[PDB]
Amino acid sequence: AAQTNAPWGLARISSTSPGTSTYYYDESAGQGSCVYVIDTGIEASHPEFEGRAQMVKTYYYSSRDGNGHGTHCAGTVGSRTYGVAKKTQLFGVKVLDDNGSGQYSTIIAGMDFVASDKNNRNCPKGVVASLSLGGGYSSSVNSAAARLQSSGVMVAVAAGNNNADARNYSPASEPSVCTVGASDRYDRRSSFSNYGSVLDIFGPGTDILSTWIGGSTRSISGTSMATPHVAGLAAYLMTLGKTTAASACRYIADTANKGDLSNIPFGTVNLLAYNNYQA
Repeated sequence: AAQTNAPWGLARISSTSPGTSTYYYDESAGQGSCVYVIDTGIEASHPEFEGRAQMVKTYYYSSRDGNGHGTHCAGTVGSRTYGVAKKTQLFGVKVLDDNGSGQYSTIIAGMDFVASDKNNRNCPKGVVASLSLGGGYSSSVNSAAARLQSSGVMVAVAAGNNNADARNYSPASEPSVCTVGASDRYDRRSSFSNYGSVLDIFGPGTDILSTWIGGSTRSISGTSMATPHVAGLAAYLMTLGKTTAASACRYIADTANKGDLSNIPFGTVNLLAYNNYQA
């Protein structure tokens, strides 16, 4: 399938070259997979979600996304126009308040919630969790992400926006999850993207157009935007039967575009997420 005039990041993930604007992908489109977006919530009523998004948990007075960040990330996972996996089921877990902040204890509870809640959902092709969040190093936060991954969920986490080594941030520094850095439309490391040995993969993260609250759209930048590209890609590849939750990060790294990014520091992988779809 071909989506013309797609956001640059979608075009990038199905291309061996930067500078194109059509997204190519298998029509299965993540059907039968599920992606949890652990964030500020999701505006499930947005027409871009086509009824495929729902809130399943909040730790606050509302499950509504009063911020926009979670809606944007969910849109990159699975919205009809802005999403990688256009037929996946999206589940919102609101661990971040409407200012975008959340206590680590609430974030940990949200991860353990997903590990159990997947047993209440129909996801025959597999389960992914997208975590566009993080703070300073915490062994307990890393351990929660490790448990979620161990439970059979492909966990994708943002590397962080400190232009520094991700070893000092969590859950970015957890070895067993998929830590995602950000690139721009010219295949440069995004100027804010963290780096280091713990990174597994880069995805599009600078000037990413997606859904926003109020039934709107907007373009924003961050490793928070790269993460859902990888989460959606994992769901898409699991639906195709090409990988599993336990091995999807390594498979994405195996099949990535290699050596094509600039300003990647020595010792950080030079790997850009790629669907290898042959139309």
